[PDB]
Amino acid sequence: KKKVIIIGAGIAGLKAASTLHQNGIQDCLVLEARDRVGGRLQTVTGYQGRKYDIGASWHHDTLTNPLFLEEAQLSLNDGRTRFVFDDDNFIYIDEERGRVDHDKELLLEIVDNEMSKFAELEFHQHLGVSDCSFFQLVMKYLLQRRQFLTNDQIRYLPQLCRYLELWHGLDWKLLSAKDTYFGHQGRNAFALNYDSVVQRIAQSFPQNWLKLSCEVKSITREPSKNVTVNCEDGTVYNADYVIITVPQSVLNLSVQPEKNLRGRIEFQPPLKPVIQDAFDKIHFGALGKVIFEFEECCWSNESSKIVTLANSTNEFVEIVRNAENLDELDSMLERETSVTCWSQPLFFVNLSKSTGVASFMMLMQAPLTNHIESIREDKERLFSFFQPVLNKIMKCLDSEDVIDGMRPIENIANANKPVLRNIIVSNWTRDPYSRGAYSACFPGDDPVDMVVAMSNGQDSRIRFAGEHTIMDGAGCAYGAWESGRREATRISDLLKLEH
Amino acid sequence: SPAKKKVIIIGAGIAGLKAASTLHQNGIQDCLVLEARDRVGGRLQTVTGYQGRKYDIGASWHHDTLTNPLFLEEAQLSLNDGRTRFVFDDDNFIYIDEERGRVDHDKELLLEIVDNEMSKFAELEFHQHLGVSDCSFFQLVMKYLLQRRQFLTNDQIRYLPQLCRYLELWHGLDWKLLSAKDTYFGHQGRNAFALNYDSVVQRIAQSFPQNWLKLSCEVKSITREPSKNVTVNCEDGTVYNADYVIITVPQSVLNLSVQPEKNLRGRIEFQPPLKPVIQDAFDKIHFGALGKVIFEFEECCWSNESSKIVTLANSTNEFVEIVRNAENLDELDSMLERETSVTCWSQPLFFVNLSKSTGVASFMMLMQAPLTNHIESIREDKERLFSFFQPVLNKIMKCLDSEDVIDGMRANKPVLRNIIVSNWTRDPYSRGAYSACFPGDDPVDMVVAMSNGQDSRIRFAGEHTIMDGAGCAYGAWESGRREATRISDLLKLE
Ligand SMILES: Cc1cc2nc3c(=O)[nH]c(=O)nc-3n(C[C@H](O)[C@H](O)[C@H](O)COP(=O)(O)OP(=O)(O)OC[C@H]3O[C@@H](n4cnc5c(N)ncnc54)[C@H](O)[C@@H]3O)c2cc1C
Ligand SMILES: Cc1cc2nc3c(=O)[nH]c(=O)nc-3n(C[C@H](O)[C@H](O)[C@H](O)COP(=O)(O)OP(=O)(O)OC[C@H]3O[C@@H](n4cnc5c(N)ncnc54)[C@H](O)[C@@H]3O)c2cc1C
Repeated sequence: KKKVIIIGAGIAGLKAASTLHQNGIQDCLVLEARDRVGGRLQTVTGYQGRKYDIGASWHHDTLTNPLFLEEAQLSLNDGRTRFVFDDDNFIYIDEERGRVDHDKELLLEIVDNEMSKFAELEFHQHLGVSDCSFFQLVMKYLLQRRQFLTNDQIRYLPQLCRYLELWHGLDWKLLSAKDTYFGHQGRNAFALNYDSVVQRIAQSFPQNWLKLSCEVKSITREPSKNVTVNCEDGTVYNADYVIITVPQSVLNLSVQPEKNLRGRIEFQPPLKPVIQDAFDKIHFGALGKVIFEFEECCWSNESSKIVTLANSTNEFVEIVRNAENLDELDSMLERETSVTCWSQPLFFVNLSKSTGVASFMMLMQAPLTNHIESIREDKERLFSFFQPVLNKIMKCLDSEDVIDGMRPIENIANANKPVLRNIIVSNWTRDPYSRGAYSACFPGDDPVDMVVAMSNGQDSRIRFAGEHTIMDGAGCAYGAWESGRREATRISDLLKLEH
Repeated sequence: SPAKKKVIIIGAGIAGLKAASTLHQNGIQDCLVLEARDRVGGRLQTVTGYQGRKYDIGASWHHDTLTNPLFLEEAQLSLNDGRTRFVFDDDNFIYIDEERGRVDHDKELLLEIVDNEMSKFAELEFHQHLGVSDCSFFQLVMKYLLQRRQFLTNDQIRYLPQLCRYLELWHGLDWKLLSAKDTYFGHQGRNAFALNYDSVVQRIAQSFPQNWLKLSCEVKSITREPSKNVTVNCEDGTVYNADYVIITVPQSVLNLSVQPEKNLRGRIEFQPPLKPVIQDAFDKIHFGALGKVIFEFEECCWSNESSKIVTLANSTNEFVEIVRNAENLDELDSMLERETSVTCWSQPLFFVNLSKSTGVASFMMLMQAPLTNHIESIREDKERLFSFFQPVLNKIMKCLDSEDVIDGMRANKPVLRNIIVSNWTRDPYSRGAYSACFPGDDPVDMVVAMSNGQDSRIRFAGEHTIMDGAGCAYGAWESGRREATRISDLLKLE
């Protein structure tokens, strides 16, 4: 009945669909478990109708990002604003000291930069002589260059350098040192509606292809030459080619016990060892977001990029200055509970400077993400948890402590203080169809394995797409976008030529 | 007749000095170090100015401190003796335009950010891609502005190209004379300003026999007697015989050997003449002209926010318009040809505010070719030099919170006392600053031909003879250790 069956309506699947149609292919489906398309691309609506991407937000690597370039071309022709370049000079804030960025005496940006070259040198042409954690790597550096670092640099640099946790959605003790640093192919463009991208692509093929709320439970590959696919409601579709775009975290269920897990797909035959071993190669991080909606901007718009540093100690400096080796240090750190807003770095996007909106989009990482998404409906607790970083920010930005206005209550002498009107939090680590943000690396991981395993397919019939099945743009919206065109063309020409 | 020697080293720069040090280290004797100037150090020279203030008029920094074998050694000493030999002086750059004043870390221009994107663009352009032609740095920037114009503001298109040019002060070349392929190179970590590089020179010089050193002897020729012997002739008539010789004269001096006329100061006559691999290599690598000008002030009466300051060369909104309307690089080159004298604003200038990094109320300024040649040529006319750098000097004071500079070369106003100027381009045993690439140059040819010697006995060392640390003091050093080690080993097999 069906030529190709695309599982998942994220951008990978939506692209694969747009293409198949672009190549005259007919009778193809798109089975999406959620009741909406977009997958990890979702724009929501808050106070006074403001819109925010709770999922993906940027076009990364604008110098090579092909999806972005398509968008740029569209904007050249119709003048419609689709994105904005929000790269800015980062403001770094420490609870006690305050702003530690562009410091005439701390010069953290320079050492961080060195820190970066050091890491490159440690793994350059070595085959990864034992991979450690970003945390360990940072320690090695501090030890090896202390003779050339002041006290304040040994104390703060490691905290500032953790902003990289918000790029992987992983804390520095869980993240791989070998993958921490990666290529940044040019500036980033804040998408002004990734939902426009999702919207455009979904409307580039027969709407009657989309089947929302279709949980796919099992995929069968009868050597006969067809592929049996059964959604959850008991329906069944027969197809020649199948493009599975579910997320790595989800797919990683097909290789475990308990087939009653939400989303899990039963494969018949079972995924060859290559694929199943790929999963031991690690994956899935947990980048999260909290949107803070204020009545109006009443703070300085010096920068659109603000990062709060996790608390540090002079007791740390002393331990670096006295350790005699990695072992004595790796141990002398036996020094030392209660997670607070100052227990990890937090990345704040000041939307006022960049998009004229009085809100802040904050990014968070594991293990914090899952705990905060857990209390997403408890506005009061969320406000109490972040109130201190928020006020520290407002202070540093020539403003005042935040007033809680989420409950409809109007006052007048508060037109000079920032009034918080609402909080929106993501829910990716708890949504069964995502179970996390995107692929990431634990010390010892190796992405190539999975990319190859995935791009080589289960066979000539069962293929794969998604931010986890490609090398360029891995984990990014465009990476997923291209992986969708890939499998799509590999099946397309393989049909036009047929007959 | 000619005194016998095991090894003869030509040149007492850091290369020859280290090569000799290594030799005396591996127990070799009857060696000689022939140097044309009345001093050792070569391109490393510390001079004296107002009040006894000292400055390096040649090399100043230890580059790539994460892997600099020379630096590491220096830092090891300071770990014991506890004395200060250097100071990490990297800092956030302050960029100054004539009209607009400071343009660094500006929330609207974000120049440093687009600058970062441009180098990435350059990396994506040549890295991994074979066959791509070379072109000039200037051409590379124009191409970038062309391809990314839809994503840049008018002021970025205007100021970025001028901000990118600080790289001219890393090569000693104007962006039109500089090879795009060689413009960007890795920096293995922070830089360390040596507080007197002469202390490095001295320490190495004193690590071997004094009698080994012969200053003021200008070597004029080297000959290979096809039978384990090399003849060297100082101009003072003396003649020496050696088993080995390590030639360390600058690439620019050595270049004089492949041309007819033996009466040029520094030129060495080779018999047999240098092999064609060596000769032909001079066509694929050239020489840069980085220069220095020291501005000594009475006292420091200016802001010490940073020790790094770069004055941008003038730009015009007309340029932005041309970039906006150009159809391609072809039309842009055409429109750009929109045609008077050279001023302190005709090219970027790089100033080191020594006040902040050393406490000394002076400015160390770097310049590039062609400006360096014109400035060093009139380096004796102190009045003309002040009139030249006055507008720019003032502007700095303004941006740094102070008044115009006062000429005091004979309360809250900065008073200029002395102006020192480098002389590397006019010096016969220098003839320029250091190895550099014009578009098309393949530096590997020279490095290969050099480290493989003229033959088993005629060897070469110097900053232009090695890959890692090429053009650097520590590379010259390593090349010195290289040649000496090889020889020791050979002289060890008796
Ligand atoms: C907080 C956060 C921020 C991010 N920010 C950025 C950014 O700034 N820039 C960037 O480039 N990328 C960003 N990303 C990553 C980007 O969102 C993803 O790479 C991309 O959306 C993945 O697309 P996909 O099509 O592969 O998968 P989705 O993850 O799009 O998966 C496709 C669909 O599969 C469906 N599905 C799953 N299981 C089943 C099943 N059993 N049956 C049927 N359907 C099923 C899902 O419900 C989903 O809709 C971010 C991600 C997160 C979580
Ligand atoms: C203005 C300027 C700034 C610089 N700044 C830096 C910096 O910040 N950091 C850095 O790492 N590098 C810097 N350099 C480069 C550094 O100075 C050189 O890499 C290094 O000093 C070259 O050493 P060398 O031993 O090869 O040659 P020298 O240049 O050491 O040459 C060797 C010797 O040969 C002698 N000689 C020449 N001809 C004859 C002859 N016929 N007979 C006898 N002797 C002869 C010369 O007098 C000279 O002393 C700078 C150079 C210049 C010009």
